[PDB]
Amino acid sequence: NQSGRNVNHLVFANTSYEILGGGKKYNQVFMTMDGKLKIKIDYTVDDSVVEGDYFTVDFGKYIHPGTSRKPYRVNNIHDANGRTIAIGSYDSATNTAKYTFTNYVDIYNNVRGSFSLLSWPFKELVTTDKQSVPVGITVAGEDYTQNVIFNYGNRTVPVISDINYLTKDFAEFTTYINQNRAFNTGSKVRLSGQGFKFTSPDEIEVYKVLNNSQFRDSFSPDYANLTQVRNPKIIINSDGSATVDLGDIGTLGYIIRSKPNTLPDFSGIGVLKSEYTFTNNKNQRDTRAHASSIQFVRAELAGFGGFGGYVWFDAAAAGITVNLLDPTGIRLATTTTDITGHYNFDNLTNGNYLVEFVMPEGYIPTDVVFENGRYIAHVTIKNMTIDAGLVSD
Repeated sequence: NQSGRNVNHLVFANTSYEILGGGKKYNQVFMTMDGKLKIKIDYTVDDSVVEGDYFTVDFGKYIHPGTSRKPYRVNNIHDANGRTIAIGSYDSATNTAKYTFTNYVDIYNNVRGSFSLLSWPFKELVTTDKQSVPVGITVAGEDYTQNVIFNYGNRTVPVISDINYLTKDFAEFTTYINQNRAFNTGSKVRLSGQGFKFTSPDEIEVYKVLNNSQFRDSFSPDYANLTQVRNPKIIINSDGSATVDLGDIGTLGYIIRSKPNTLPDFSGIGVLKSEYTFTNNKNQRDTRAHASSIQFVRAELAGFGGFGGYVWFDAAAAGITVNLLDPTGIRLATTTTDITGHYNFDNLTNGNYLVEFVMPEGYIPTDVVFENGRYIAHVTIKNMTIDAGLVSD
């Protein structure tokens, strides 16, 4: 069921891409040098659009909003003064963001603006370095396509590693061993990091390649078709690091898929490195290493919050209109109290909201304010209980 109608045909938009990161100079998204695809949308909305109406952004087959951090989300659209024009929600199943217009469009005419999204490719689709992909998206029912070259910087070296993705609890770390296919003995791999911790060998899996084609450049390999080691010699060190003992591998190539835990209340730059120590072709000890850094963006890692409460007559107050507002007074959502006088709003992005309780004619409450039969309370979400007692005037 819908809050409004599909108004793609009523939203007139122009879209463009900007390559960000360390690969700007090369016209490539450098996936290991902070690279990302920025999508910029300038838009006009027809005056016939009302609150609840929505337009869509279909991200197509190759990219998704957000970058390295899951779950993926889109932001609400605002005007120059921070008033919410549309609520943003993302569905991962269809790879589509929907923007539901607020009562802004009913207050203002000639609604104009622009918003931007940071995007990343699907590493299972965009697999190869220097691969030029037709990044085709649909904005307000209108297709936009531009070729974008992606590069992960996969080298035929003893050791290279990358962070596949990051969640609030863990990251997936991909380590490639002996892509150069040199004769190696006494091969040991050490996995360590800042903001990360290993607690069990269960969060590390070891795979053996049949040939170099299984070394996917995107560092998100096809694990279902890789040969997993049944007996991986894994030891969890006291410092929180882990050591994978591959043994005498010869010319064999290995993939290590690890899931290090995030440290609670960690702030700053997360680091994951793989240290590969071994004995080479000519019986000499060698050590190679590679490190990956990642920003712990809290707002892009936090799930979703919500709040609720009871409304009563100082007896439960049923069917009282409760509006969810942004701090500027724009309505984001509406509800009513149930038979027990309970209301709630869930799946809200972190930040500040206003709760508006609509008073029945001739009723008053009892910081908080009361204006023209409307009791407004401030709420911060990072649950929370907000109640309202009703008294006769």
